[PDB]
Amino acid sequence: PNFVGRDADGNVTVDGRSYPMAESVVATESTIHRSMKEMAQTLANAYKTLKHRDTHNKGNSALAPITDENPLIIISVLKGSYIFTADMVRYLGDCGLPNVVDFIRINLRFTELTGKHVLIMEDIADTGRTMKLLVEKIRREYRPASLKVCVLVDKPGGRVVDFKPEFVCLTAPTRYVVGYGFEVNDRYRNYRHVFVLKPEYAKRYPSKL
Amino acid sequence: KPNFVGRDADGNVTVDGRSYPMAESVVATESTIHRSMKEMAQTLANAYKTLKHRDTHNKGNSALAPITDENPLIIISVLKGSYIFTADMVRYLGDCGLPNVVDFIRITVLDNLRFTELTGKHVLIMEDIADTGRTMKLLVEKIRREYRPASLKVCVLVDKPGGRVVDFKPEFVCLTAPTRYVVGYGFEVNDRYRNYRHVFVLKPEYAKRYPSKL
Ligand SMILES: Nc1nc2c(ncn2CCN(/C=C/P(=O)(O)O)CCOCP(=O)(O)O)c(=O)[nH]1
Ligand SMILES: Nc1nc2c(ncn2CCN(/C=C/P(=O)(O)O)CCOCP(=O)(O)O)c(=O)[nH]1
Ligand SMILES: [Mg+2]
Ligand SMILES: [Mg+2]
Ligand SMILES: [Mg+2]
Ligand SMILES: [Mg+2]
Repeated sequence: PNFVGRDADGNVTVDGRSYPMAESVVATESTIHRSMKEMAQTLANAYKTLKHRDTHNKGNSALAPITDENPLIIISVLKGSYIFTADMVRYLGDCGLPNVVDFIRINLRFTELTGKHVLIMEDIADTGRTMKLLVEKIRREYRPASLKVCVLVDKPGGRVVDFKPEFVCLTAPTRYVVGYGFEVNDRYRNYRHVFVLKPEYAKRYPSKL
Repeated sequence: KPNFVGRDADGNVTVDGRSYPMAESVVATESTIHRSMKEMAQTLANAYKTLKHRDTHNKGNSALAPITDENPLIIISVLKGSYIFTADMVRYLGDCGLPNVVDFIRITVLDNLRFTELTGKHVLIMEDIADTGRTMKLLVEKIRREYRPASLKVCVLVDKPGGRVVDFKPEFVCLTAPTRYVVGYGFEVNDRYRNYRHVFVLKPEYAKRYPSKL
């Protein structure tokens, strides 16, 4: 468990390291990983028994269980979800749920999604527009057996369209957060904890990368 | 967390009691992997923390700038096999206090970089493995020609030097592997086993186990 405090200048510290950009801590690494570990069991319990189209043996007409032959299809949204997805699939492996990951940037190279169980792994749902558009696009272009969304952070106070993620690790207020995949022009993406950003830092790096 | 390698009643390799029927042997357990990544982050921090490169945060500045959050180390992560490696390493680099930003490239070039200001920057390629050396040889040449960065270096999780058909030497290597096909921790066969925490040598009987297109 990480120790959260304040340094001599009032900056947020976690495990003795100062974070001058942070207004406060939303969730430390150990809290995030506990939430994701429980979510991995939640995802395993929801999918381990399901069956979907057999593409390993196309000669088999029946529905096949979720195995290494026909794993769960996971769509990971770059770039904000790559660190979240990296830890989740390993926790899913701990829970014995076979899965494969392809990436989308808002494109995939997976093509046999029809009749499959597909799970989207996204960093955050705020207004809901990003995932509302993605689910509609995947459903119309692939028609999976099922399509669900797992987000690391949900902001239900920001929802302005009709979208609700089925699986949520953390619930946050309508504040701009950084760390553990979240960033300000890619800065702070590699931090192990999620912080509320100081508004003074929101426009700190305006130059294009 | 020290891992225990053994065999089950059927003769399959086990790591911490979990059976891996696809594995012929263990190249490196999770603790071995993360120990080398922790030491590599220190090596990378020491090699870059005092260097300077072009200031693109303040375009009105003419002097070279240190590596800061304003002008961080540019990391190019090669999809897909390097994404788990990259996710762990950049967090270890944060532990070492090395500011960095990550963009992704996919090559067979399928997905291009979105970063555009690499000229005169220190750029670090993060790749999962170097086998024949071709993929990285071509990628080093393309980035050098297209951008001319201040420095361009390659950090691989696994080096297989016994497989070289071209002359390529990555500057930083976490682990060395025998000239075998490995799976686990980013490495896969048709995307299977990518999420395993240990690197195994795959059994030859599993080489073409999943031929169907995903
Ligand atoms: N770092 C951070 N980003 C947030 C946050 N909320 C939304 N977003 C936007 C997340 N994403 C922006 C990343 P980009 O590739 O465009 O730079 C867009 C996804 O937004 C979620 P939604 O469509 O509003 O539900 C937040 O709290 N912290
Ligand atoms: N799973 C596995 N793949 C190997 C191996 N060696 C090369 N490769 C090819 C890896 N790469 C593609 C697989 P990924 O999904 O990571 O993008 C190709 C890069 O090959 C390295 P090189 O050009 O031969 O030096 C190996 O031992 N195990
Ligand atoms: Mg992002
Ligand atoms: Mg952003
Ligand atoms: Mg590769
Ligand atoms: Mg930093």
